[PDB]
Amino acid sequence: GSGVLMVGPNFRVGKKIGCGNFGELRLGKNLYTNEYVAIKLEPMKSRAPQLHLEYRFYKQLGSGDGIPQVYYFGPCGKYNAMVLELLGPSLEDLFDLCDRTFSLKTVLMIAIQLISRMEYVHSKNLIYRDVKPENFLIGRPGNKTQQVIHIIDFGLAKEYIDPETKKHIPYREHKSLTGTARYMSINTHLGKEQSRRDDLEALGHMFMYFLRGSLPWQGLKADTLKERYQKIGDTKRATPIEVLCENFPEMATYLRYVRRLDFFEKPDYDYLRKLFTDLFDRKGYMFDYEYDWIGKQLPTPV
Ligand SMILES: COc1cnc(COc2ccc(F)c(F)c2)cc1-c1cc2c([nH]1)CCNC2=O
Repeated sequence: GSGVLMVGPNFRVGKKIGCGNFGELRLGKNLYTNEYVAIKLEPMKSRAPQLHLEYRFYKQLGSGDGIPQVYYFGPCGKYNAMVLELLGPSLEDLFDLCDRTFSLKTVLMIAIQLISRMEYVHSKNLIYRDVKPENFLIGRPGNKTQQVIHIIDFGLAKEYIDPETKKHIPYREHKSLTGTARYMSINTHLGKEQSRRDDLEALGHMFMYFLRGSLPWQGLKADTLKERYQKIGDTKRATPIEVLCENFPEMATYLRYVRRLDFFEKPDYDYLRKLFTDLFDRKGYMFDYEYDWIGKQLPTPV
């Protein structure tokens, strides 16, 4: 017939964008509004579905600061598709663009926003569980949120507050490891159920990754994922916070605070934000959204 893929009544499906995926993320256009969007695709033949309830997570998160807007969820040929707001490049893309190292001012502007971002997710009874530079995207040049750090991909998310009982999920171990090893909390490595603290510790590992240029357990390889996970975990436990965060006292304080959080414990997000805003003010920085990548040549979907 037409040979063109449509999602819903108005979404024309475009070229696939980004790296990785393998066809799962495509540029799209809302023909009714003449606006571009991002379209996430999942083969209806999938072994491990995630799309539909991620969509539900996007709904639960509702409209929120730094949360991409979701417009549609529906069948598209042999895929299920989720149409959402198109954003800009990820922190990982930007990191490469900035020669794999961010200034403290940039990391703090990022950290302050992400603690709030994670607190928001947590306020909706969800724990993220997929912290990494690739899942944090800036907005688009012009759609006035380009300086806002957004959080995407809630495929590994989980409700940590049982909706009926209204109780925190029970503690338990023997959870299989799947997340990204480089940033995961030490407890995640131990096979323990993840909770709020774990999202915050992963953020800490990522902040240090940005500040140092790399993490000390980063190049560990093994004959089995399980073994790699075990080596990385061993090195994380074997690297003293004071050493990992040398030259960044606030980061060391942030990190050991979260590392010491109890499984059920609500993090003191205000306390964590203040560690960074006080530092920010002390260094004489001004929160003006002028990241290290500002002025560089940024990548694009279109
Ligand atoms: C909110 O959904 C998105 C919205 N906008 C963009 C930006 O697309 C770009 C592509 C190339 C550019 F060079 C670029 F600058 C931007 C990306 C996403 C996105 C969502 C997901 C992923 N990516 C990969 C993993 N799982 C996801 O759920």
